[PDB]
Amino acid sequence: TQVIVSPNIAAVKQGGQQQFTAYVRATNAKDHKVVWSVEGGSTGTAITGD
Amino acid sequence: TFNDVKTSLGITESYDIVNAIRNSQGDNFKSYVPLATANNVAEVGAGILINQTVQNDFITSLVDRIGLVVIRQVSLNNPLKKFKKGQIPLGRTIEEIYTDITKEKQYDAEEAEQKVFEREMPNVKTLFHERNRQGFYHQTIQDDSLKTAFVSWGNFESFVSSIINAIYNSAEVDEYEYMKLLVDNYYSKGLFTTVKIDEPTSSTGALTEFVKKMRATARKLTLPQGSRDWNSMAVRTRSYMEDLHLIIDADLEAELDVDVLAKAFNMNRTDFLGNVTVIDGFASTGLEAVLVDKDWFMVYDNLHKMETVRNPRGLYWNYYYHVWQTLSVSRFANAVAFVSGDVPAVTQVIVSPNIAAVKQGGQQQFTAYVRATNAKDHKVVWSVEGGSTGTAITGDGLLSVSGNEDNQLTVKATVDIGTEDKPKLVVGEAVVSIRPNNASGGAQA
Amino acid sequence: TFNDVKTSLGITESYDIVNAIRNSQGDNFKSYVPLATANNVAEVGAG
Amino acid sequence: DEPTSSTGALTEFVKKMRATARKLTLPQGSRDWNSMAVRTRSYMEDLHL
Repeated sequence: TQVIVSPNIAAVKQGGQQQFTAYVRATNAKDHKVVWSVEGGSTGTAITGD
Repeated sequence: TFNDVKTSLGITESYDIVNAIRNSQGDNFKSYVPLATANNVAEVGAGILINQTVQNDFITSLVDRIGLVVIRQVSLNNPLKKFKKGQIPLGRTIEEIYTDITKEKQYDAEEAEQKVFEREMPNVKTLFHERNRQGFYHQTIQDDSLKTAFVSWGNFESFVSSIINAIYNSAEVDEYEYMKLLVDNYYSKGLFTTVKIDEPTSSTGALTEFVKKMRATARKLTLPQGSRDWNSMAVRTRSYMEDLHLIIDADLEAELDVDVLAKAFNMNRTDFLGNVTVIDGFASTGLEAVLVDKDWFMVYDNLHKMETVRNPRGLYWNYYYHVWQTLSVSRFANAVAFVSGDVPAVTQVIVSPNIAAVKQGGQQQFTAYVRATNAKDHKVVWSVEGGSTGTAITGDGLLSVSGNEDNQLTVKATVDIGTEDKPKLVVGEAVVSIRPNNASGGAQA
Repeated sequence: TFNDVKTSLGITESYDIVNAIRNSQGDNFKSYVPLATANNVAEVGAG
Repeated sequence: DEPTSSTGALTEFVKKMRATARKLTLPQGSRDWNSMAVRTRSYMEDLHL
């Protein structure tokens, strides 16, 4: 029903990096794949998954 | 320092409350039609994640000014703190020694001529608990940059104080959560004595299906002759019923409390035996609850140090909170796993002395207990790893160390649940080393 | 007298709780990701 | 029947034992209930379920 990406706000240095984590609201007894993405970046600036 | 923030950030509308429905109802949402500002509430009523400088409605270029700051604050506690056995200063490992019973011999006077000084060593299991957890908690308080975000002395000390308790709640949560790993570890390893609770082989009327099993198996742990089959070492231990602690899912306590305890004229005949501690439920799949002795937990403290340092160039404090612990689990204590979902047939195979020092040309008897759910009596295949042509094991686990080895052997007890696949082998193992023998050299016959 | 041995001795395990913790970013295990020393608890703690 | 089958087979098992324990601990005992068919009797404090 909801995916909660946890920190919700980052002020990352140019060049530096940041850890994110996503809480998935499974309403049933399963596990669901998370796909991470970054839109609006330059050439580079990727999120690795995870 | 933001822009273009949509106000619908993490929002997955399962339905749009307005445009799908309230404008178009003819139905159950009719009680919201006489409200007129229902669309202003449906826009920003669930909270707003990112603040926006909203100008005033009547006078633009007047900023709308946050006008109440509440500071939420919670204190977390470890419910499992009563499973700790104190502090270990000056030492790293723990030695846990358990002698158990032996097998009787038949009275025979003819064989007693040569066996008066025959030496039959006791069955002793030993168990070592290393210091595991050595971690610290890191926390900065820039006292000077935070005075920006407050205009009240009073919200500034009600925010600095929460970062203090943020350390003391972080430590107490992982102290809850490390001890909850030891259950999910021990089950993953196959070391829990699996008992199904949600397989009612009976007819209808199985509301108390789990209560009759968790009061029988709770009684079986306390029979004065003891039992072999509740430890992961397969030793004949015993519980005294005052030390039986039952860490239970919160989903499962209400199954007891509703389906059993109401409509119970005599609740002492249907309470769970032993002390009951509710957790939220375990990480493991199908694992509902776990019944253990008080001795099953080998949790110990080593440090609790709060240190601090000041940075004069960054105008801040670091806070370091070191918690060092010895987080361990007695394999000698009874520990029963009340599980629900479908399980393997064999969860553990226990090879009996677990270690040995057998001289070249000597021999050693081995026994494999098989922790099996429903008793298909799985056949055991013995094996030796790391030997030469000489050393072999046969039949009911009788090792024959060759005269020509010096290698540290691995004795296996292979049980195959599986079928035409990459099959399911349940292999228990033991370690045999070898003393050298001056066995007169050369050749024979 | 014993000179080299693994510490997972004898243990035949259903699921491995190192790949259960790390390789499930989904659910049921995310409470154990913020543990720092979870390797030396999960691969020792049984004894 | 089988004392796991239903809650009726549980109850009937509770019926047959309070019946049998009374039959044992009647005075004027029976030649039933032992393997020599001795007319013995028993006492309630002596019965052990």
